[PDB]
Amino acid sequence: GRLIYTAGGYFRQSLSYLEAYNPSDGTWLRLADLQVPRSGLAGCVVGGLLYAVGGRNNSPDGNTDSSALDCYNPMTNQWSPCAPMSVPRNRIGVGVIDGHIYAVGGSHGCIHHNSVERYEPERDEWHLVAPMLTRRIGVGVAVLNRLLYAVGGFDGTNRLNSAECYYPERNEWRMITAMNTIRSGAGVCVLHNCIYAAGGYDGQDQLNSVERYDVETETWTFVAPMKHRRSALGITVHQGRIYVLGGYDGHTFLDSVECYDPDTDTWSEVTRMTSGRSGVGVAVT
Ligand SMILES: CCn1nnc2c(C)c([C@@H](CC(=O)O)c3cc(C)c4c(c3)CN(C(=O)c3ccccc3)CC4)ccc21
Ligand SMILES: CCn1nnc2c(C)c([C@@H](CC(=O)O)c3cc(C)c4c(c3)CN(C(=O)c3ccccc3)CC4)ccc21
Repeated sequence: GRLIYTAGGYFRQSLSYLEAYNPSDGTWLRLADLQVPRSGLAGCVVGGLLYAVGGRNNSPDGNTDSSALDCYNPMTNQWSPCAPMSVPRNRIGVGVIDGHIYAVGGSHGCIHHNSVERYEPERDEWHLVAPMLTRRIGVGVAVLNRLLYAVGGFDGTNRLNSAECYYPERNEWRMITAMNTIRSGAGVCVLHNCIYAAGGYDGQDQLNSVERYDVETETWTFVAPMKHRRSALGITVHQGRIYVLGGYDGHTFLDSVECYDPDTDTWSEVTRMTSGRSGVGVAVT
């Protein structure tokens, strides 16, 4: 069975946890620790392997934004380092197209990147591609029909309702329809020809609203809100349902996991993580 993996995150410090949840029976497994605890990273899968990308580490000697790429093999339960990105990218978004990892935005200190770079596993090589139109940290990324979408985030001054799409065959970005809501640190994923944006932070509060972009109509419409407001949450899709994991609600680091059913337009709470955390990377394989 496929498992939902959560890597790293934040709870009083950057975290090294790697854990996997099995939807078939509701159980959690603890797996090999990340070599370097990191919050604000992103996860993805290529070839059955989990990659942990970017983020930020806390150490007694100081806090550091990360250019790291590390790969986890579920069959050996081992992490291995990969080539680093061109720049540190904390509060990064990532998506996969044609077995290549795209690292989007994020920050390095005061620098809010608009740059984007692409990793080819077979060559362990990163190279820059065309930059986004907007600098975006805390950006949510998903892939649909071999196009890469960058949704929301923070540009250094404003949290954003804008979104843009990258066309790999043209090496160009173009804006898409803006969301109804300003969101940084939203959960962004793809289900049945729509891009969902769940929760996030607007500069004032963490959100429970959820909206989705239908790729045919190019329109964003609200669906049912999550039971718990949350920003900096993990998200993925498994067997036709969205799972949101953890995050921050302004008062606590959440352990809640909710699952959205599009046919009934309902969220339900399905499990709790073994401890509350925000800023995780999540993927399924
Ligand atoms: C700008 C770059 N960046 N990226 N990520 C950043 C993070 C994770 C922080 C940290 C601090 C740091 O590691 O330095 C951070 C950020 C916030 C917003 C809070 C806490 C810690 C610690 N909190 C608590 O325990 C808490 C929360 C609720 C109730 C009780 C305790 C308070 C909220 C700062 C800067 C970062
Ligand atoms: C404090 C008010 N607040 N609430 N939620 C907040 C969020 C989403 C942000 C954005 C950045 C922004 O809009 O500038 C943001 C976006 C992401 C993806 C991450 C963090 C921060 C920092 N990371 C954390 O684990 C984290 C998040 C919140 C609290 C503690 C740790 C890592 C990941 C800022 C500020 C916010």
